[PDB]
Amino acid sequence: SGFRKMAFPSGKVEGCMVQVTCGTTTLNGLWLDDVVYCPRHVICTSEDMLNPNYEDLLIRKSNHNFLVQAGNVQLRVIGHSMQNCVLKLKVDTANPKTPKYKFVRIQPGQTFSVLACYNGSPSGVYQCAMRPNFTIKGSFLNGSCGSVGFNIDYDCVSFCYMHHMELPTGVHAGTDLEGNFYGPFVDRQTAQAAGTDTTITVNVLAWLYAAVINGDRWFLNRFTTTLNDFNLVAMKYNYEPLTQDHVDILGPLSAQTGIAVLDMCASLKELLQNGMNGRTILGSALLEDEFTPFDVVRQCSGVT
Amino acid sequence: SGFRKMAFPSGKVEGCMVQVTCGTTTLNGLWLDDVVYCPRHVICTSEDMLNPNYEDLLIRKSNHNFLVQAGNVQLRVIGHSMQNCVLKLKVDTANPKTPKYKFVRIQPGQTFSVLACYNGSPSGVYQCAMRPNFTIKGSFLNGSCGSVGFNIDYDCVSFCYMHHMELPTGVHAGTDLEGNFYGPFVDRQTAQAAGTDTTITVNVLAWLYAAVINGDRWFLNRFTTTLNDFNLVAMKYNYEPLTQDHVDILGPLSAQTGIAVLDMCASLKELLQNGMNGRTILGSALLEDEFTPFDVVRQCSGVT
Ligand SMILES: CS(=O)(=O)c1ccc(N2CCNCC2)cc1
Ligand SMILES: CS(=O)(=O)c1ccc(N2CCNCC2)cc1
Repeated sequence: SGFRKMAFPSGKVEGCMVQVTCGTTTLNGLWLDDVVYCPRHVICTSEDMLNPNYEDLLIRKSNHNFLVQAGNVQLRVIGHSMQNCVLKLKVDTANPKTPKYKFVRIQPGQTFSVLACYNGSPSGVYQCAMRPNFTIKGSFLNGSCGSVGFNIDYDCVSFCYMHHMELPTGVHAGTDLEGNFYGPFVDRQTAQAAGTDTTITVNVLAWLYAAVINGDRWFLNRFTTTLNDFNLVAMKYNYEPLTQDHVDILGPLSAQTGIAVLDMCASLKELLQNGMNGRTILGSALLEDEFTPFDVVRQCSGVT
Repeated sequence: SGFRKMAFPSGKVEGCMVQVTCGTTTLNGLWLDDVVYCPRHVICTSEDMLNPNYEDLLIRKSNHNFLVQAGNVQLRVIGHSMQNCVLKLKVDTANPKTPKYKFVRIQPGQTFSVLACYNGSPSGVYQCAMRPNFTIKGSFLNGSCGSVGFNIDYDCVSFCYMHHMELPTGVHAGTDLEGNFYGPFVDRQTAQAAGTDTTITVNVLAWLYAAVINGDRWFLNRFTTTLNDFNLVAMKYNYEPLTQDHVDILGPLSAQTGIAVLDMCASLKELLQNGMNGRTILGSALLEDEFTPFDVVRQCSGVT
């Protein structure tokens, strides 16, 4: 028993991290097969970031200007290309530690682990969620660009995020591994304000199910609600609307606990309206939304 | 910027996890050099756990009764011995993935990462603290025994914990890698109640410093206090007493932020007396105590 914010074991991704330097900029790259992926802003100086023309800046770069180092050994760059906001550096050596992998573009509400790196060296691993406004609340200092987000299914790593930017509000923006930003963000140092950071309702309900499974049951009430009634309260509290797809996804947690999804919605509704009253749920004084229903099932069953 | 509960990259420890089976029990082992370390309760049936005599149970076991599997390959056991509450299984093959390592016994308040494993397979990584009552609040299902806690200093892994027990209250107990339990706990299925789970004051202060560095400054007040005055309030709120050693340890955070340690103590004192008033600090509605001052410095500087 016990319920923790857990990240995937990072070993498979650690074997892919490399350091990429272009001029005076050093950031992280992801080495899979004979390609190194990194943010295209590696070619920008701090000055260029204010209004960069990436195609024009890239013309002044040749293969030998991209310095790729894996551990303390240099990789030979034999090609380079820009795909959206990522650069793909073809190297002459396939990464011997390349795991089975996929590139996936996640939806808001989905969680993933981030391996924060500096100079191609992993420093830490944490668990995140793609917010409904397409930002992530990460922990990234200068030099962390190119650090990646991923999920693991047994032995296959699905890479879903690459770190690019920090908005003026301290929240983070990045791309999938095809170089397309999540949300409306651009790799330019300009006014980019995030939209409403709503709460991921289906994730909160999943976490309330985890709480019940782990013994924290004080919040369970004698009420029920409907999807429409619940959603009126959810809109008022800046919670994402709950759909029948979400109810279907919570089905196994409902079955395991014997608590109908709409009953849990009514408990959540009273928690929103009454507050926690100084109490905690799974050691938290607020409603946690960075566990998906899949995460709750995985952690509560022990998927390796 | 941004501040996350971060675990160390788990790769170096993943390469050490093996599956140990003795009779009908399968749990995790840690393979370092030619020794596999695992909880000695691997020799117990669920019935034996009620009142086990480990020396007597171990007499009925031979080297060939301990089945050690690393990946899908079997290791040959050429010796076995009991050291406190851990079994050391000598194998004929040194782990080729053995990192540089130390065995350390941590003090309460110290944090570490746990690589939760099942059947010798890593399922997740999370960050923990040794509580002042010598329990840990982990996430461990049946089959997780033998999962380990560690800290990494560049390339050296300091193993500090091995999971053994879950108390009837759902909190966890375990040993250092010499087999000595943290706290008064024993590897027997009997009434073992934990003492007071007090808050790790020096860790809360470190985290308030992290909050200031990351822009969350609402809680800073116009007051100061003394160690003795602060400690009177800390005792009342079940917080650990703050010592001059703790003040010394917070010195670099005080220097970086320009906020004297005793001033931060006065802010913490008002947070204890007034509460959060529905506000959050670093996305938390309660005062976080599972970041040491060292962790705050490491995360805020980018140590890899
Ligand atoms: C606006 S920001 O803080 O997200 C940001 C600003 C600058 C950069 N650099 C790219 C690498 N070359 C140096 C400049 C990257 C991100
Ligand atoms: C009291 S408890 O839940 O912490 C616990 C109970 C039993 C066990 N087993 C050891 C391995 N063999 C089967 C029994 C381990 C821990």
